Amino acid sequence: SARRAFDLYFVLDKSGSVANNWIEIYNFVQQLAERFVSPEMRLSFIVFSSQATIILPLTGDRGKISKGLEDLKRVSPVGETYIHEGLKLANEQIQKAGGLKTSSIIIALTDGKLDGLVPSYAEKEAKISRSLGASVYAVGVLDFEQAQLERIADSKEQVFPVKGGFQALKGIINSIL
Ligand SMILES: [Cl-]
Ligand SMILES: [Mg+2]
Repeated sequence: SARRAFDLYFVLDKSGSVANNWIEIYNFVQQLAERFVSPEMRLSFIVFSSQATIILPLTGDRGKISKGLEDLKRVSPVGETYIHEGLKLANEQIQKAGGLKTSSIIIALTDGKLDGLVPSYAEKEAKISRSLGASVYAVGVLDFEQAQLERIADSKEQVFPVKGGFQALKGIINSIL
């Protein structure tokens, strides 16, 4: 089919710094998983704090997606911000699904407040994402670090604030196309 199939990987920050704004991260994902969820699309739900976890493996089944959203709702944000581990679990599923032979999109929800080695590990891991043929988007939360999100996303054009709401979602939907 001329219609391009898309694999969407949500890499969600569940650290302590976003604990009071976790509803904003869930709302964005819940809105995106229904407003722009055409057939032949597949989604994955990944969260990260001090450890990364695949809450929803890559699937297009509407039932498992719905149950993945229910699991995101019960998430208790706490811990460090190891976004490279979250990106790494997306890269593992991308390579498994076919790597360069897939059309994979990574959407990271975070405040970009990284510490220690995570800035370099996150930038390196995102380059692995781009080497696998994936397009990386960064959706900033709270008073997010714009410069940090630009060094992770493909460009400043792929960095958007979550406060933009439906307009920001639409901008990301039009950007994916
Ligand atoms: Cl934190
Ligand atoms: Mg954080």
